[PDB]
Amino acid sequence: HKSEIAHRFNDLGEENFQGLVLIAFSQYLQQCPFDEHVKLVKELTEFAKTCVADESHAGCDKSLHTLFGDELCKVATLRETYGDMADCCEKQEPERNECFLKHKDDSPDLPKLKPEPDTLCAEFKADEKKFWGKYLYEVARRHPYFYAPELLYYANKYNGVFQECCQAEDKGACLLPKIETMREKVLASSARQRLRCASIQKFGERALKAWSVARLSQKFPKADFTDVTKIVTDLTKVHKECCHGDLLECADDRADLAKYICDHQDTLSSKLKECCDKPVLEKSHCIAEIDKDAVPENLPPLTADFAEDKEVCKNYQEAKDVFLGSFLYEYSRRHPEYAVSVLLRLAKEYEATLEDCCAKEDPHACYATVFDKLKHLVDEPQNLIKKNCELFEKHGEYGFQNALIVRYTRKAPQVSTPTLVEISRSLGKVGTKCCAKPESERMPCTEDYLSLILNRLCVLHEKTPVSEKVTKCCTESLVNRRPCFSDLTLDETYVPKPFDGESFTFHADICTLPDTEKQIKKQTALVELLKHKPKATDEQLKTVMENFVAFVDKCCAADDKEGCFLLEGPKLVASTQAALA
Ligand code: PRO
Ligand code: PRO
Repeated sequence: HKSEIAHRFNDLGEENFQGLVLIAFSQYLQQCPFDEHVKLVKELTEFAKTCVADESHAGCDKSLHTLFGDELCKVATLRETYGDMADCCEKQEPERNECFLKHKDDSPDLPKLKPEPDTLCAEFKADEKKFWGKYLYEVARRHPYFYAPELLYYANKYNGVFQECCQAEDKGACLLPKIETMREKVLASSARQRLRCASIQKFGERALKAWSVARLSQKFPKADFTDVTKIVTDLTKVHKECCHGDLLECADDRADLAKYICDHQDTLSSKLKECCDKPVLEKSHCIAEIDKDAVPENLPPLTADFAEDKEVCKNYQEAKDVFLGSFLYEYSRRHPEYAVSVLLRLAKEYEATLEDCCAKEDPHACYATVFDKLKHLVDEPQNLIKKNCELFEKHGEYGFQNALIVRYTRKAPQVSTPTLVEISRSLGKVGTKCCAKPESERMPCTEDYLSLILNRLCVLHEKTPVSEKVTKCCTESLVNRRPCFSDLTLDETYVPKPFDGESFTFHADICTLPDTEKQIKKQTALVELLKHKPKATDEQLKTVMENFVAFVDKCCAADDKEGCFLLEGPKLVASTQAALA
């Protein structure tokens, strides 16, 4: 189209248009305040509108990378706030856009948000619009790769929370669960996009194509390899656009593809029609989290075409990727009960087998027992799952998190305490999310969550790396990632660097803090505990813990509280090191 900025503006409409641009500024300039971004955003909103009314106008044919970038440039505090990011502005497109993206901070250390029901309802009634885009600021800046069309849907679900709720009699009781459920779903969607972008970047497009193949085949097991491949081809393009910070394109192509899929409903899945009349964003979200359709009844056994045919090697040498793309679709549309990562890992084994049989005298011999060999690859990861859930059953989440602290602290004690804690506290939650569903959802569940939390870890680590073992697992095949991390053992090499003089001691804030912060506080002790003596007994650990709990209990029940903590504090530091040797 002859003016892009305005091509897009009619394409999306003033609201989602302004959404998207604010998301783009807030992911560029994570540290600039929200009124700053509110301005940069109406200037390009005005200018856009101009290119709607006089398309030949001065500057309308420009690209968005020059248009956006042109405004990052009139943010005078780029040195102060982002260092050499202001050097970015000096450069020409496409380098200035190359450079701005570098400065994306995956771990921005801004204040966690404590939702206060009366302040938020007051903010909401006072300014609906500013409230909405405030939610877009907050999430987007803490989550610089958040899926932009998806963000806009959640801002919409968010404000509609403050719509149902601020009204009601007990405001808090109405708000607080709903915004907490929504907060979990948001974080989840944030990790999954973050997984996509780090796949595109550390591992090549194709690698991501496999994921969308097996996952999309599981959802629409009644559609073509052709058809599937077609969507996966537009999906990949959307997803690429976002991660590159081309949000407008992104949402627009996600719009088209959703049209497209809703157009081909029966060819794909009975389920689509539910989704197919909701407006663009509720439509796009519904389709993406859409239910697994059921496999058609009379499909032939995988064994014919991949294990008994005698043209299996020939096929496999003429068109490897195709044959293995087709195996992946074929295997996938058939086992909705398997973790996407597991399938790929099955795909890979199948491959390495053919790579070995197809060179024998009798390949058909060597390879006709493949699917059996593959049925057993699933049962060991199942082993871990179930063991990890029992552990969670007998201990409950907080207990289970503390076991994961212990384990993983030992694996990688050079990793930072915040990271071991966040990572360990989320591995705890998977216990809650998954352990209870019927197994036909369980394994996908657990492995879904695993992949997102490991990829979280990997993204923090590559920012400031401190474990070779860690960098390895992060940096080989995604498909081997949980394996590698599950196989890690204590760094028999790590020194108990003392972390001494700097000591970890409590104060009376723990009395007042919401239950999770107390946990974080305690867990950070657990970690630093282990960092200082990596060999320490399970029971050793367990008694030391039983004491902090005694210690805070006594001290949160005293009338003067910090006074207690300043008094009996030292004696826990003595009590503990002798416990330790
Ligand atoms: O929220 C809205 O709908 C207004 C109109 C477009 C930009 N903001
Ligand atoms: O997209 C992929 O290929 C990786 C491997 C399994 C999990 N996801």
